Amino acid sequence: VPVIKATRMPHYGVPFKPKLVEQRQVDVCPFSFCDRDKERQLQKEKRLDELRKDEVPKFKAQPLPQFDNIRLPEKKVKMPTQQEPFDLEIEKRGASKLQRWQQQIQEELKQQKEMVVFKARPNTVVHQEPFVPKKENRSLTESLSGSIVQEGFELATAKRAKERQEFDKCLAETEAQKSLLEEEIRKRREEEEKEEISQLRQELVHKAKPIRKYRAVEVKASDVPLTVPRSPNFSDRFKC
Repeated sequence: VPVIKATRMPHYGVPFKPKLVEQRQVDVCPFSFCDRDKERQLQKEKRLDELRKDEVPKFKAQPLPQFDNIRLPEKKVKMPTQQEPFDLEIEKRGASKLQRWQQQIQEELKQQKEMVVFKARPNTVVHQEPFVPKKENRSLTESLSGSIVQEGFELATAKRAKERQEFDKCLAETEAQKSLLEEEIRKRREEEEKEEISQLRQELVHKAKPIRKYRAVEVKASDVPLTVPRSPNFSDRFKC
């Protein structure tokens, strides 16, 4: 079944892709934060803190950490990922490709910027990708709580000033609802065109190795562009 409820261990090197992340439905997919971060733990946790560069998000992206979140040790990629563009969290490849990473995990979301920002300070680990509270969304204090200094959905420092009255206290949690869901799901409620944008419009997101990322045929997925698995140490494409 396409369910997260993933075991803790290296993200890209934890159960990868049964198919879809936990639900595959904005109504029964918590990346909400009334009190459902607890299941969501899995997604948030893995790359953030210690791997504090640019959150490879709490995946509302492709399935439970399949390729996403921390780094991939050479002794953990015992089993291969199923279907993905990149499994570039990969110490070789990936972490190097990590600059290129920014395009796919970002671009499926309209907003994008220098992610090897939003984790280099106190709670700036809540960009519209890692977005949840608790110890991280302490607000947007005074000197260095990490306002999202980068923009989070809106929630960068200075991008408080005009917005503050309707913004923070009232809209910020509802802001959070549109946030994370908007990223990779990119749907909100209607318009499936918003989804499958990662491949289709311009986003020559990863020119890596030709990926039949051409999900326009086995559109039966989720949050991930139906991408053929990236090849590891085989020159021949993983297809054959």
